[PDB]
Amino acid sequence: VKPWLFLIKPYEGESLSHFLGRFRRANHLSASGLGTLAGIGAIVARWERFHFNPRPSQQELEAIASVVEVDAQRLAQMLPPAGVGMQHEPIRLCGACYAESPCHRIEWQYKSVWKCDRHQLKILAKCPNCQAPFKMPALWEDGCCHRCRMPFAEMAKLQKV
RNA sequence: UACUGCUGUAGUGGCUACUGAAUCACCCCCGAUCAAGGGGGAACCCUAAAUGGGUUGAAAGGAGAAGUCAUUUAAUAAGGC
Ligand SMILES: [Zn+2]
Ligand SMILES: [Zn+2]
Repeated sequence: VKPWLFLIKPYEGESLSHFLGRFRRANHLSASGLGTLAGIGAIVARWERFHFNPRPSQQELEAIASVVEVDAQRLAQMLPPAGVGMQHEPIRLCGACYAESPCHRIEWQYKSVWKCDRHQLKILAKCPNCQAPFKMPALWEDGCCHRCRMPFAEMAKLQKV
């Protein structure tokens, strides 16, 4: 037998925040706990809210790669590519893309993205029924608005075309 | 993708202008303050006594200029290049 963890395979276009949240919820860890295990401290707790004041470094991502067992390049593929500007707030979601695959796309957080290219829908910045801003992607235990308990996949037919 | 209203000077701040008091070193009065001192008293000592004269709290100085660090505050940003 060899040391192991509840590994999670990353999605396509998922966020670093959402992937780390899924990794934590499948390992019953905590942001401080994940950081301490990785060896980088509370920096992880920062990444879950997209505060990349000092962009996630190559070392700070290799240390994560050692723990979550995902290749460092595959890790960088959930951060915005070098030079692309993202908004850490508000957290934005497309209902149809969540119904297709239950994840949060880092591409939704780009400053330049307002339309889902494969759904032709104006992506959502707040819950379309109760105007409740979405939580951090790592905090999505499941696909529902916290205040109104409306499933994320449902919101697809409330969001405008 | 930004976010707003539910807000009365209402609370709390800042700035300017005119104003209230002290404007002193023992006390009081008149005066200047980019200049200015003048006068009038008290107490004590000396002095028998003479505004006779004296005393009526002490210290220290290397400045200018330019950067930098630190702390705090505030605005902005979601990295910055
Ligand atoms: Zn979509
Ligand atoms: Zn809601």
